[PDB]
Amino acid sequence: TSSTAVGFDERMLLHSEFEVKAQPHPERPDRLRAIAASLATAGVFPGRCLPINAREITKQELQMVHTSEHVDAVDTTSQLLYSYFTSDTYANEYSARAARLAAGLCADLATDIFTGRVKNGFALVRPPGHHAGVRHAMGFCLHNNAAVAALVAQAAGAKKVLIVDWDVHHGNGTQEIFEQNKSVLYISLHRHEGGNFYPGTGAADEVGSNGGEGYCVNVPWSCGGVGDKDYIFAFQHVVLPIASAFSPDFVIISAGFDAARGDPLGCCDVTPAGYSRMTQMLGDLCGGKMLVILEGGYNLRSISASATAVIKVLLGETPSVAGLQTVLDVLNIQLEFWPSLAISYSKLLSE
Amino acid sequence: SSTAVGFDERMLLHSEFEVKAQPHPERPDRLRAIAASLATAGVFPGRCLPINAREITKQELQMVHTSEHVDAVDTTSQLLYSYFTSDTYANEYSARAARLAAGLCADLATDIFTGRVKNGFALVRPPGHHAGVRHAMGFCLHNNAAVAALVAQAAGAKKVLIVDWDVHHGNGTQEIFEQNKSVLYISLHRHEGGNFYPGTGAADEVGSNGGEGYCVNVPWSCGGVGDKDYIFAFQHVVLPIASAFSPDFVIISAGFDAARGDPLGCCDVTPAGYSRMTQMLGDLCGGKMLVILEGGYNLRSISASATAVIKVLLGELPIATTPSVAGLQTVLDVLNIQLEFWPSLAISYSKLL
Amino acid sequence: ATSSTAVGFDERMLLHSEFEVKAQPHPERPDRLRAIAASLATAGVFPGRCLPINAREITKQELQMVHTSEHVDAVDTTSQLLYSYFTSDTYANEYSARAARLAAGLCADLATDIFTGRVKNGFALVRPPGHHAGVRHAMGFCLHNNAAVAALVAQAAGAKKVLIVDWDVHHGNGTQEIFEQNKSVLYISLHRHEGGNFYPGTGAADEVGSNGGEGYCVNVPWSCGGVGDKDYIFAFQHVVLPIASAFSPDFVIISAGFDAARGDPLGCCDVTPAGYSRMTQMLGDLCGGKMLVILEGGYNLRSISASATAVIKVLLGEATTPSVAGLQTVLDVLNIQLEFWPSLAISYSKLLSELE
Amino acid sequence: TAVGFDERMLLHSEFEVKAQPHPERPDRLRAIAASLATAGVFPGRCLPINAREITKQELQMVHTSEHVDAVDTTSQLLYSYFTSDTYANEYSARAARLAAGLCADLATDIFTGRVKNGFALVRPPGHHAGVRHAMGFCLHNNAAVAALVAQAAGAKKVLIVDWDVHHGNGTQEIFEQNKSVLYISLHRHEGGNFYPGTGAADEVGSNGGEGYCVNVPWSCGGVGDKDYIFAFQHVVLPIASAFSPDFVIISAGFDAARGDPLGCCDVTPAGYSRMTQMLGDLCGGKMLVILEGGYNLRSISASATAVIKVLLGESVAGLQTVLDVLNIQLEFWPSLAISYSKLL
Ligand SMILES: [K+]
Ligand SMILES: [K+]
Ligand SMILES: [K+]
Ligand SMILES: [K+]
Ligand SMILES: [Zn+2]
Ligand SMILES: [Zn+2]
Ligand SMILES: [Zn+2]
Ligand SMILES: [Zn+2]
Repeated sequence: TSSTAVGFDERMLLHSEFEVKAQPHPERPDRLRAIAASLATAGVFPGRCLPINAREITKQELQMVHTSEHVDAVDTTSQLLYSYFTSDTYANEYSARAARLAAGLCADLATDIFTGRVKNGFALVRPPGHHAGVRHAMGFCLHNNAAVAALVAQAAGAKKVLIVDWDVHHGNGTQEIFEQNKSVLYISLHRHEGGNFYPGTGAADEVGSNGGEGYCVNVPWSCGGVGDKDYIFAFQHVVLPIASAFSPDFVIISAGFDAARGDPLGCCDVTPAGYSRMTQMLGDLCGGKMLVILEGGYNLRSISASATAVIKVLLGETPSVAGLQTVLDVLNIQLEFWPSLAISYSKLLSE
Repeated sequence: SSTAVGFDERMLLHSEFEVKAQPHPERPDRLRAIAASLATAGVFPGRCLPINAREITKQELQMVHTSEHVDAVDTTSQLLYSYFTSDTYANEYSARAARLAAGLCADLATDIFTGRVKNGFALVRPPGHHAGVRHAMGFCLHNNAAVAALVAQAAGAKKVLIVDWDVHHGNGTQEIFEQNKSVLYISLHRHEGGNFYPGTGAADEVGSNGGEGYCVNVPWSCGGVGDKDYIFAFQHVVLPIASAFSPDFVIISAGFDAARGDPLGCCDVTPAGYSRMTQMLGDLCGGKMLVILEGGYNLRSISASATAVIKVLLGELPIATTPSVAGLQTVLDVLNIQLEFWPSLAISYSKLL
Repeated sequence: ATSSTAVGFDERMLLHSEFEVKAQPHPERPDRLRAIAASLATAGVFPGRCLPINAREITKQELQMVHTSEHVDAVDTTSQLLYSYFTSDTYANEYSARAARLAAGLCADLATDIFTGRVKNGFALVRPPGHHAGVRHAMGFCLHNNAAVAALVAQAAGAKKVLIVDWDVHHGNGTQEIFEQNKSVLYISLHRHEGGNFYPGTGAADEVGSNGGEGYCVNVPWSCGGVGDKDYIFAFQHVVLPIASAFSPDFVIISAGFDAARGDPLGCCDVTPAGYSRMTQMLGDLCGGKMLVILEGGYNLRSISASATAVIKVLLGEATTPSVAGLQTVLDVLNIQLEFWPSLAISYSKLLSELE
Repeated sequence: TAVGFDERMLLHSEFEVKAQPHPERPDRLRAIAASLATAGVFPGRCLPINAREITKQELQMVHTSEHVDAVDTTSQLLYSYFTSDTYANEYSARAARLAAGLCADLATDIFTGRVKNGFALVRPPGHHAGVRHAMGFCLHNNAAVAALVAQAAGAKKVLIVDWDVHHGNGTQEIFEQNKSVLYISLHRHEGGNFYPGTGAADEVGSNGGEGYCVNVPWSCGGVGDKDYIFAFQHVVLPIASAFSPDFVIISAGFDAARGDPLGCCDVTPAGYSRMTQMLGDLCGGKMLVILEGGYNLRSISASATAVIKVLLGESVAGLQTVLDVLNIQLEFWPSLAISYSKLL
């Protein structure tokens, strides 16, 4: 009831690119191995954290998010030697089961957390999810785990779900899924560089559409490598004020760790202290009840320390000019939708 | 009365996407080169009827393949690229290309058998004869020849002949018809005791249960086989057994990779050899036959060989009369095995000069 | 013998071959050495205008200057299997480990004898090739990185600055990986690239090295196929030789693939023996003709025999306008490498002085 | 009754689909686990053991270090072949380590009385792997590893009964000189032309262990239930009774079954089940049964289930073969005259 659960299963290590290559793919089984070994050594998991049984998600639960076409396509890759949905998104014959285990782990953690069987949880899962849209696998992602968790939670009775995506890349897949949706609030912080950073989506004025306006909040950095001070600042002035006004029943963190110091893809500078602080800050919205789902993150040392710092928080254990400009531009846009941001607006204006 | 040619430019879209050190030999230029050479010869378009190209249906493919196999192939249209085996690729256009290739074969068989046209040539890719009941392999997605055979039977053909002169044994075709006697499968191919791809099709792989003797494998033991050995095997094995079978419908799996200059087959069949082989089979069903493209990887060789074959389908120095020692021994080994199922060969087999 | 050319060769390198029956033969095959050796014998070049050198298997200690212990153990273990695959295109049979070790051994001993002056220069007639093998992995038909081994062996024998020029039509992703952070080794590679749609996909013009290695990997990537002599000569005049002259190496290695040759089925380019001759002679300027030439790729038997004989004649002492695509490649490389080789400003001005 | 199983042994397979697909394939374990599931056990009546990877120290009681190192370096390759017909992929080394670890942990538990008996439902098979060679689809010799692990737990005398349709040339080679292990093999032999062409009738042990390898080489194909039970009551059980073993291992292949495409013999689940009951007389039904070959999916599911039930509760050409064995073996087994007399 007050415990932290970790969702993990070794069959997700079977998803990998087919052979060794001149340029090996950064999304690789060692990511989970390195985190799992560092949680073992710390006594965090196994140990202080509870395991949950790993279940393959059902097609019916996936179709709350994805078309039946996309689910069948992913499943059928199990009969091919290897395949690519896009140039950067691979599958082997074991990838469909891995993806069903990642989504099933997220689904069950989301149910367990929201209905109060456990306090909070970390889905230590592969492949990542937040670039998978309604009908397209891309950006290393096969099914959108975070969006599945949100809809499993809603189905269990959550009216308002918040997703915070601190992966260094914009969650184009998640935003597409909840574009016209206002029972889910999507907040993403990500490198953008005027749209030159992959995937080039998620400009600050991409606020949702057609009745969902205001419920997609993009905080897009104009450069790297952004450090802790800019994330905490954006959390104090954008994330927390909007999240508090929205008042969610359920909180999902899309925790990519590719914004960490040392990541070869993100080239940003967030420390474990930064991830720790952001986790604590989000805890005060739902009294420490939250589902943390692994997305990106590619330096084994960096993601091991950052994931350990985050799970320890689950257990209860002055910005740059670029950062100011991003927050300023976000509040200019979101003020029309979140009037309570005026208070934060006047505090920002005082530098 | 006329000759039909089945063709569609959308089969040109199937190609190997992944960057590989060695370029794949099964490539769109194969069809381009043949189409271009037929156009300048004035044969197609021009003298042949260009039938309408239709995608085959799953239900038609399933009288040969499993439902799982058909869904696997169809799903690759949703992937940038994929592999069924390490040498058998697909890109997002491959499923349509394979449906068109099988669909052209299906409709040519129907039109040829029912008399709408006299004969036809399926200018198609990917090839077909390596795909089995369950699996795509050896560059092949669906088995076009097997599909045309079963479509012909559904239209009333009671006895179908498939003669496969691709340099490789059609393991897929034999696996489909291994236990059938309503289809006679005759394959000539380099074999070298199993050391030539794909390693199947020894002289004694004859069929099973209902089907002993309805798979006839003519396996060469070496690799420079020329026209004289092919004509000799045709005179003494193929035509005698096919005539005893007496088919209602004739299919040629016409690979041209035993042709002089082919880099994979390294044999020495010339356009005169392919021409003469087509004429000989033409005397079985009054010139009515479906010729289906399988392999063949040298652009000049397949162009010259496909034109010669099609000119024979249109009504049009000798090949030597003595076979090589290796060719003669191959024919002896085949007759020794097949005489038990085709007693009519005792006539032939007193070839003992 | 100190003014002689040596040729390293051993018939046990011919036993490495593909055992599995495939529809398509593997282009990396024993006939490659056989054709070159027969052609050198016919031309009176070897034997015996050239000296042989005793073949010796490289040691694990020497290979570990470049490769991990586990990669060396992995390659060696293939000698206990009927056949094996490191990747789908990189095979082994029970003789491969010894063959790879002989190839590196010959390169190591040639590099030692050349740099210390026992012989003037040399040609390593070896297989399997090397420049796709990384610190950790065999791939691209290569088991160990022969050229990287020669470079570190020459460094252990006193060479401070080593130049590797790689004119194989493929980019040497493995050599670049090994020396990515190194500046005591300058790696220059010309290769077809086409924006990454050519194997192995690596080696864009802006991949210049990292950490203190910045500027010490120089990639000349062709945007198209069919590249001929005039583009290679043009890129040597304005990119290769200027940078190599500024670096000023104590030891020169040529990763000599001949798969850019006219007739090669894997490169589909058009370099002639005359182009390989001229590129060898130009590189002779840097070093009084003291260089080690190491066979990498090259798959058409007639083309590799002609080109290898022509190159070895130059070791023995024996069109000026680029394509449009060739000019563009050289311009993009100059624009990148100016940050690290400011003396390319001189070559830039000379280049502009000719049109069009 | 325990059952050793782990789904990571399903990862061992050939690299890609081929014209001639390999008969030793993960489906073999999938068919048995299914037929067991429907009649639950399994799972149900039988205990499940935790799967441990055998260690090198245990494997080296049986195999050379040369062999053990070759097998697990294949996890660093895309795919490999030890011989024409013995493949490995990236996962083969772990699968073979799990199969041996399962057999070893059953052998310790069954002998030390922690359970009456057990079935090791394992892939790849073992009985053709010798001291130095992976061959005949086999990477590590599971039966041999179980016998030596049993002895290390104080079992002084171990019997291995091998009714796979092929001779266990690997097992015999490991134990050719040992008399502490009794190896009895029933196999098709046809004068040395049935794979692997070893295991003639006159091929008893050597030299310290002559008479401790007992080969029953069938004349022909189509061997049926009658011949096998005939040889069990005139050869196996007599020689086994004189031996008096502490631990009994069955190398249970099922490629002598009705419909198998490699054996082409006619044994039925009746024969397998009664063969199992007969050996249960010794040691009171305390056996470790280890899956070897058997390639027709429904036959091996039938026969394996027949066998596991028993552990819970529940002629002319074959004639000469038996007397051929008795002529040879009675010199090393005097008690055989009692069974020889019955012929008659
Ligand atoms: K994000
Ligand atoms: K054929
Ligand atoms: K190069
Ligand atoms: K046996
Ligand atoms: Zn990311
Ligand atoms: Zn072919
Ligand atoms: Zn090359
Ligand atoms: Zn067996």
